[PDB]
Amino acid sequence: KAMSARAEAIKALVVSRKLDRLAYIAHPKLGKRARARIAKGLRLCRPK
RNA sequence: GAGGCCACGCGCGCGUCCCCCGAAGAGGGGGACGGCGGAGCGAGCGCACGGGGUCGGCGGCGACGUCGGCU
Repeated sequence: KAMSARAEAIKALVVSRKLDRLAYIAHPKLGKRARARIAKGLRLCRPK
Protein backbone atom coordinates (compact mmCIF):
# COMPACT_ATOMS: atom_id res chain seq x y z
CA LYS A 1 0.00 0.00 0.00
CA ALA A 2 2.89 2.38 0.69
CA MET A 3 4.41 1.59 -2.71
CA SER A 4 1.06 2.12 -4.45
CA ALA A 5 0.40 5.36 -2.56
CA ARG A 6 3.88 6.61 -3.47
CA ALA A 7 3.48 5.46 -7.09
CA GLU A 8 0.16 7.26 -7.56
CA ALA A 9 1.55 10.40 -5.88
CA ILE A 10 4.54 10.46 -8.24
CA LYS A 11 2.43 9.80 -11.34
CA ALA A 12 0.05 12.59 -10.27
CA LEU A 13 1.07 15.17 -12.89
CA VAL A 14 -0.77 18.54 -13.23
CA VAL A 15 24.60 37.47 -28.13
CA SER A 16 27.61 36.16 -30.04
CA ARG A 17 30.03 34.89 -27.34
CA LYS A 18 32.84 34.08 -29.76
CA LEU A 19 34.73 31.80 -27.39
CA ASP A 20 31.51 29.94 -26.58
CA ARG A 21 30.57 29.62 -30.25
CA LEU A 22 33.96 28.17 -31.20
CA ALA A 23 33.78 25.59 -28.43
CA TYR A 24 30.33 24.60 -29.72
CA ILE A 25 31.69 24.19 -33.26
CA ALA A 26 34.65 22.18 -31.97
CA HIS A 27 32.29 19.67 -30.35
CA PRO A 28 32.32 16.42 -32.38
CA LYS A 29 28.51 16.09 -32.35
CA LEU A 30 27.00 19.47 -31.45
CA GLY A 31 29.14 21.22 -34.06
CA LYS A 32 28.73 18.72 -36.89
CA ARG A 33 26.24 20.76 -38.91
CA ALA A 34 27.88 24.04 -37.90
CA ARG A 35 31.28 23.17 -39.33
CA ALA A 36 29.65 21.71 -42.44
CA ARG A 37 28.11 25.12 -43.09
CA ILE A 38 31.47 26.90 -43.02
CA ALA A 39 32.95 24.21 -45.27
CA LYS A 40 30.41 24.94 -48.01
CA GLY A 41 31.15 28.61 -47.49
CA LEU A 42 34.79 28.00 -48.34
CA ARG A 43 33.89 26.24 -51.59
CA LEU A 44 30.81 27.85 -53.11
CA CYS A 45 30.68 31.43 -54.39
CA ARG A 46 27.31 32.86 -55.40
CA PRO A 47 26.19 36.37 -56.39
CA LYS A 48 23.66 38.59 -54.59
C1' G B 1 35.40 62.60 -41.50
C1' A B 2 40.81 63.74 -46.91
C1' G B 3 45.50 55.27 -39.51
C1' G B 4 46.01 50.25 -36.99
C1' C B 5 44.13 45.21 -36.11
C1' C B 6 40.97 40.78 -37.13
C1' A B 7 42.28 32.40 -37.16
C1' C B 8 36.41 38.42 -40.50
C1' G B 9 34.53 36.64 -46.06
C1' C B 10 28.88 32.19 -51.23
C1' G B 11 23.91 32.53 -51.70
C1' C B 12 18.11 31.58 -50.09
C1' G B 13 14.99 31.30 -45.98
C1' C B 14 14.55 31.64 -40.87
C1' G B 15 15.50 33.93 -36.00
C1' U B 16 17.91 38.37 -32.49
C1' C B 17 19.25 43.55 -32.50
C1' C B 18 19.76 48.26 -34.86
C1' C B 19 17.84 52.16 -39.10
C1' C B 20 13.84 54.37 -42.44
C1' C B 21 9.36 55.84 -43.65
C1' G B 22 5.62 54.30 -39.97
C1' A B 23 -0.65 56.23 -44.50
C1' A B 24 -3.42 52.03 -36.36
C1' G B 25 4.07 53.32 -33.60
C1' A B 26 0.12 48.28 -38.98
C1' G B 27 3.16 47.04 -43.76
C1' G B 28 7.10 46.90 -46.30
C1' G B 29 11.99 48.85 -47.42
C1' G B 30 17.93 48.50 -45.41
C1' G B 31 22.45 47.11 -42.08
C1' A B 32 24.90 43.78 -38.10
C1' C B 33 25.08 38.92 -35.58
C1' G B 34 23.59 33.76 -35.54
C1' G B 35 25.92 28.18 -32.37
C1' C B 36 19.20 27.96 -36.92
C1' G B 37 17.00 25.26 -41.57
C1' G B 38 16.64 18.11 -46.38
C1' A B 39 19.91 16.67 -49.47
C1' G B 40 27.66 14.43 -51.38
C1' C B 41 33.75 16.83 -54.01
C1' G B 42 38.25 21.30 -54.60
C1' A B 43 43.41 19.89 -57.18
C1' G B 44 48.17 21.21 -58.66
C1' C B 45 52.66 22.67 -57.73
C1' G B 46 56.25 24.05 -54.22
C1' C B 47 59.15 26.02 -49.23
C1' A B 48 59.99 24.08 -44.62
C1' C B 49 62.87 25.86 -36.95
C1' G B 50 57.56 20.18 -38.92
C1' G B 51 56.89 11.90 -35.70
C1' G B 52 66.00 11.14 -33.76
C1' G B 53 71.52 12.61 -40.31
C1' U B 54 72.63 13.34 -44.33
C1' C B 55 75.55 15.06 -48.57
C1' G B 56 72.54 13.86 -55.57
C1' G B 57 80.58 16.99 -51.13
C1' C B 58 85.85 16.26 -51.38
C1' G B 59 91.27 15.16 -50.60
C1' G B 60 95.95 12.24 -49.84
C1' C B 61 98.41 7.53 -49.73
C1' G B 62 99.52 2.81 -50.82
C1' A B 63 104.48 -3.71 -51.69
C1' C B 64 110.25 -6.43 -49.67
C1' G B 65 108.57 -0.75 -47.50
C1' U B 66 104.68 0.72 -45.32
C1' C B 67 98.84 0.21 -43.89
C1' G B 68 95.18 -1.59 -40.00
C1' G B 69 94.57 -4.80 -35.81
C1' C B 70 91.55 -0.24 -28.31
C1' U B 71 92.63 -7.46 -27.46
